[PDB]
Amino acid sequence: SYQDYINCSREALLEKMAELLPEKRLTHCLGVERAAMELAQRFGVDVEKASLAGLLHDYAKKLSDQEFLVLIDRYQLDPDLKNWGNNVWHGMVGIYKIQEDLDLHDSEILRAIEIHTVGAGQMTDLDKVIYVADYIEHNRAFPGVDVAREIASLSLNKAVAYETARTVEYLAHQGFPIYPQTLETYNAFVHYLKE
Amino acid sequence: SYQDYINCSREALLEKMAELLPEKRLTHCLGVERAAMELAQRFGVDVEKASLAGLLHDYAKKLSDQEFLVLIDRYQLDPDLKNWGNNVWHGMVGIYKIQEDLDLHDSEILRAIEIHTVGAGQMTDLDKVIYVADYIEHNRAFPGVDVAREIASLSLNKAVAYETARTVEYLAHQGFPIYPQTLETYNAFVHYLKE
Ligand SMILES: Nc1nc2c(ncn2[C@@H]2O[C@H](COP(=O)(O)OP(=O)(O)O)[C@@H](O)[C@H]2O)c(=O)[nH]1
Ligand SMILES: Nc1nc2c(ncn2[C@@H]2O[C@H](COP(=O)(O)OP(=O)(O)O)[C@@H](O)[C@H]2O)c(=O)[nH]1
Ligand SMILES: [Fe+3]
Ligand SMILES: [Fe+3]
Ligand SMILES: [Fe+3]
Ligand SMILES: [Fe+3]
Ligand SMILES: [Mg+2]
Ligand SMILES: [Mg+2]
Ligand SMILES: [Mg+2]
Ligand SMILES: [Mg+2]
Repeated sequence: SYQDYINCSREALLEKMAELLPEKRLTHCLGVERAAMELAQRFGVDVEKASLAGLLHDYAKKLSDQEFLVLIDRYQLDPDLKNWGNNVWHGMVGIYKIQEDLDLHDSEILRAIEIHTVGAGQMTDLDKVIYVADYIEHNRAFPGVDVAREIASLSLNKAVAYETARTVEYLAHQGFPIYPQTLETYNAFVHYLKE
Repeated sequence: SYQDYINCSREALLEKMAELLPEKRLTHCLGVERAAMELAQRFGVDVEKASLAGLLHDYAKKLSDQEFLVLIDRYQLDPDLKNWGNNVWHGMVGIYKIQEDLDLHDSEILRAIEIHTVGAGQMTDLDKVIYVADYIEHNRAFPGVDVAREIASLSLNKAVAYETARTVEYLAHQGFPIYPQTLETYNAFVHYLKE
């Protein structure tokens, strides 16, 4: 059960999240919970750790900038983090709010949430499952989500590769700054697109 | 005259380059020489340093992988350079071959050639002129070269921004590794696209 990792039941958690997140965002988290379970079954990852990390991954999506800045100071995180914003913060810094609220201390689950947006050069299979689940969950409708879904049915690594390449491409298309850890993921995984 | 910086005349240099480079590549270098002069006039850069750096920028385009690897060892350059290829090497490492052949020691000209492909987070106006001249020279015909030309008529910084964003975008589109210094340039300049 989820209470093996956090300080409340799944139902209690959903009630809490429903007050923290807009409906669309909670529906997304439920989609990621389901997609993570499916991916974990396929690729040999603990389904429960995957489901819980999937449900929790966007728990901190709505924290204020000021809240994130307070957390960076309090936990003495990389000071360069203050040069970024919610996109980087909600996973990389938001894990500390999840930990405070829910008594989440499992290192694997925390790491998977931490890097769910940007990835890393080295990712555990759990990390990859969350990173991909987030992108392919049933409620997502962006062009090429179908390609991502097909790839994810066959290869976890290639699915990470596809997502990271499409993300870097779109960030540059839009003219948005690219977090250096995002590039680390990109350069580590892009070769799988030849797979 | 060019002999103020190198060990031969412009005519002698062209004769040498014609044996080192395919016709198309030498024509490109001549295009960059001209474009660099125009940009330097517009943006307050020494026209002669610009023209010479423009002509020379792709001098090392055709060196073998083995030649580049020898230069990396000989000059004890960043050992990470061995993980890359001609795209990174021809400017970043090729400057040493230019220096050996032509007795080029001018630090400003060398730096502008060095970073002409990838840029840097901090670029001199000469660096920017070469970086942009390369992209917009008259022989270039790629989609959106017209946009780059228009921007370059107005703002050197915005032209760097446009080129770097389009390059990162295309590298991710194609699935090619992105050199970390390229990202440094991208993150430093992308804000100018709001200009
Ligand atoms: N500026 C910036 N945004 C990024 C980067 N990587 C991902 N993002 C964006 O962060 C946003 C949230 O991403 P993610 O956490 O994966 O999905 P979500 O929380 O379900 O929307 C998206 O718009 C991504 O494109 C980056 O390196 N830089
Ligand atoms: N793999 C890779 N290629 C790059 C990077 N930056 C630029 N290039 C490519 O290097 C090639 C040569 O670039 P450049 O020196 O600017 O132009 P050229 O020498 O006149 O063709 C082009 O195909 C660029 O897209 C990078 O970060 N990684
Ligand atoms: Fe997220
Ligand atoms: Fe999400
Ligand atoms: Fe070049
Ligand atoms: Fe060139
Ligand atoms: Mg994040
Ligand atoms: Mg993250
Ligand atoms: Mg180069
Ligand atoms: Mg270069």
